[PDB]
Amino acid sequence: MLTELIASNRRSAAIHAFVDTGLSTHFKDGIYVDISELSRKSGVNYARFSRLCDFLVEMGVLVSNDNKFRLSDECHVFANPESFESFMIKLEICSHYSNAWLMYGKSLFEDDGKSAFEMAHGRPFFEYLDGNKFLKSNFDALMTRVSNLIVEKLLGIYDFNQHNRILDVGGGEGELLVRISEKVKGKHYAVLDRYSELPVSDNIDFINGNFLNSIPSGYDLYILKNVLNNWSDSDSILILENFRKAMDKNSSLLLINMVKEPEFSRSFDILMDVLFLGKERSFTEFEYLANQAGLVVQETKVIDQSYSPYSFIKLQIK
Amino acid sequence: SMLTELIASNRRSAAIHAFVDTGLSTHFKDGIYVDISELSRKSGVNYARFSRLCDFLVEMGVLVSNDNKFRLSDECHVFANPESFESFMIKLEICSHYSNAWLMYGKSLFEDDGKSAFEMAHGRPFFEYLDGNKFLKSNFDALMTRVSNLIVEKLLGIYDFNQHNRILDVGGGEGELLVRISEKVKGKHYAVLDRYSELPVSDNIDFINGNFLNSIPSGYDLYILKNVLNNWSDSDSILILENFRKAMDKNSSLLLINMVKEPEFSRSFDILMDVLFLGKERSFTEFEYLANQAGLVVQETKVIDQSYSPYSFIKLQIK
Ligand SMILES: Nc1ncnc2c1ncn2[C@@H]1O[C@H](CSCC[C@H](N)C(=O)O)[C@@H](O)[C@H]1O
Ligand SMILES: Nc1ncnc2c1ncn2[C@@H]1O[C@H](CSCC[C@H](N)C(=O)O)[C@@H](O)[C@H]1O
Ligand SMILES: COc1cc(O)cc2c1C(=O)c1c(O)cccc1C2=O
Ligand SMILES: COc1cc(O)cc2c1C(=O)c1c(O)cccc1C2=O
Ligand code: NA
Ligand code: NA
Ligand code: NA
Ligand code: NA
Repeated sequence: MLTELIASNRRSAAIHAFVDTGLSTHFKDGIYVDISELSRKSGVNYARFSRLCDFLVEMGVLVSNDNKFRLSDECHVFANPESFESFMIKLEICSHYSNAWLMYGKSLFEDDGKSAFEMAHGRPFFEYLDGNKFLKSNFDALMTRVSNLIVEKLLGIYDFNQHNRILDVGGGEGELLVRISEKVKGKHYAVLDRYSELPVSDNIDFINGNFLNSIPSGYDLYILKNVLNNWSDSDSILILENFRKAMDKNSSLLLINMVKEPEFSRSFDILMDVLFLGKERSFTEFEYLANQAGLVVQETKVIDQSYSPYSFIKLQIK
Repeated sequence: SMLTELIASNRRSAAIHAFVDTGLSTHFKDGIYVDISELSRKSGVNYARFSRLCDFLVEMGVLVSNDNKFRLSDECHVFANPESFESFMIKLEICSHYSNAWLMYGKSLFEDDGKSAFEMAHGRPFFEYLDGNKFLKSNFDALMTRVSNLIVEKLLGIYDFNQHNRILDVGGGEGELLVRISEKVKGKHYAVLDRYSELPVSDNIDFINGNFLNSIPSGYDLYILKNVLNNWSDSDSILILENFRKAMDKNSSLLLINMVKEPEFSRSFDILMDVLFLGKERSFTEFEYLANQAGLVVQETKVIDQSYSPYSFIKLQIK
C-alpha cells in the first residue's frame, strides 16, 4: 500500500489527462461510451486510452459495462468544462503549483515570510497572477463557481433584506453579490478587489482597493469570503482591524470560510501553507483573531457544501 | 468530499516529498517518538507549520500520534533510511521532469509519432535524456540498485545458478544483481551490459558498454533481463528477445524477470510506463506471446512475491 501512497500524484495526473484534453466532455448525462468509436472520432490512441480508462475504473471515475464506459454518478461534473472540479484539476497539478510544492520542504526552514510559491516564482501568489493569464483566469473562474454554489444556502440562513449598503471585500469577479442582487433588489452593491481594469455589471460598484491598507466606511453589511485562509495570523488580524475601523455600532461583517473540522482532510490546510503561508482555521481560531481585532462573534452557523463544511460567522464591533 | 480529495491526490505525494527529501524523516529512526518542539530547536524547522504537516502525515497513516509526539508507522520505518528504495522513489515521483512529462500525457494520446510524453516535454527519450542529467540518472540507477538488492535472496532460492558457467545481466545498470549473486555463487564468470560513458569497476565483474537493440554478445550459458521490457513497445521488446535468440545456443538459458500485471493490483505503474517510455506493465500471457514471436520457448515460470508487487520469473531457451 505504501508505494501506491507515494504514487498518489498518478491519480491526479490521470484525471488531468482525461479532463484537460476534453475527452471527459464525451461522457455527458451518464451515457456509456464505445472507446473504439471515441478513438476514430477524436483521434485518441485506442489501446493507450483503453489503459487510462482501466485506471479510471480502479479510481471509481469510470464504470465498465457492455464493453463501454460511463462517468460514475459523483463524477458527472467532469463532463462539464464549466464545473468547479474541471477548473480545480487544471490548477492542482499545473507547472506553477508543482514547482511551489517542490519548494515546500525548504520553505519550512526559512523565516523571511516567503511562501513556497514565492520561492519558486519570485512574487507572492496574487502579485504573480497579475502577469499570468492562465493562472488568473482559471483561479478567478474556480472562485466564481464555488461562490455560485453557496449563494442559495447563504440567502437561506441570513436576512440580507434588512441591509441597505453591501460591500463584498476580496469579492473577485463579484459572482457572490451579482447573484445576491438578483434575489435581494433595491440595495446598493459594491465589490472590492485588485483590478488593473474595473469589471462592469448592472448595479455593482467595482472598487480597486487593498484590504491590508484600508476598508471603505459607510456600509452596514461587509462580506469577507475565503480571504483569511490566504493570510498569516498577523495579516488576518490587520484585515479584521481595518474592518473594525470602517464599521460603526450598527454594521455587520459576515466572515465566510471553508472551516477545519477533525473528521475532514488536512490536505487544504497544507496547500494554503504552500501557496500563501496561510492556513485553514477552526471556529475557535477565527474567534481568537476577531477578538484580537476588537470584533465580537454575534452568530455562528455551519453550511454543508458537498466538498467541505463552511463556517458562517457574523461579527460586530466591541 | 471523496471526489475533491481524489483530484487532490497529488498533495499526499508532495507532503511525503517535503518530509523525506529534506531529511526530516531521518530523525524518526527505530520507531522512536519525536517532540516537534525539540526537533524545531535542533534543525530550525518551523514548529507550528511542521506540526500541521505531521497532522496530515498522521491522517495518511505515515506517522502515529500519542501525547503530542509523533513516530513513523511500522510500515513507514523505510522513510527514516535515506538508502531505502522508497526514499529514492519519492525523490523521482514528483520531480520537475516527471511532473512536466505527466502534463504532456493527455496531448501524447492524440500523437502517433512514437514520442513518449517525457520526450514531448524534454526533447529526448528517457534514457538518452538521463545521459545529460546526473540528478535523474544517479537517483534512477540508485532506485534500481535498491529493488535489485531486495529480490536477490528469493531469486537464488527459486533457481539453481550453480549449474551455470558464464552469466551476462543485460541492462544490469550498476550491476547490483550480479554483484550480490557472485558473493553467494562463486567461481563463475560475471558480466554486466548497459550504456556506460565510463565503465563501472567491481572485483570479478566484466562491465560491457553495449546496446541490446543492436546486438547481445554470444558465448554465455545464462542471460538475465530484469525490468527492461516494461520500458519498451511490443515491437522493440520482440527485437530485444530476437537479439537474445541470435546470441544463444540450444544449451543457453535466459531469465526474463519483471514486475507483472495482475488484476488485484493497481494500474498506476502501467500508466507511468506509458508516460515515461510508451512502455507497459505486461501479464504472464503477454510476456509469453512476445517470447514466442521472437522464437523463444518457455521452459519454466514462477511468481516472486515482493512487498510492493508480484514479479514474473520466466526461463526461456531457443526453438
Ligand atoms: N490586498 C488585497 N486587497 C484586496 N483583494 C485582495 C488582496 N489580496 C488578494 N485579494 C483578493 O482576494 C481574493 C481571494 S479568493 C476569494 C474570492 C471570493 N471572495 C470568493 O470567495 O469566491 C482574490 O480575488 C484576490 O484577488
Ligand atoms: N539500448 C540499451 N542498451 C543497453 N541497456 C540499455 C539500453 N537502453 C536502456 N538500457 C538500460 O536498461 C536499464 C533499465 S532499468 C533496469 C536495471 C536493472 N536490470 C534492474 O532491474 O535493476 C537501465 O539500466 C538502462 O540504462
Ligand atoms: C488555491 O485554492 C483556493 C484558495 C482559496 O482562497 C479558496 C479555495 C481554493 C481552492 O482551491 C478550492 C478548491 O480547490 C475547491 C473548493 C473550494 C476552494 C476554495 O474555496
Ligand atoms: C521508471 O520507473 C521504473 C522503471 C523500471 O524499469 C522499473 C521500476 C520503475 C519504478 O519506478 C519502480 C518504482 O517506482 C518502485 C518500485 C519498483 C520500480 C521498478 O521496478
Ligand atoms: Na476531444
Ligand atoms: Na486551486
Ligand atoms: Na546522449
Ligand atoms: Na546485475
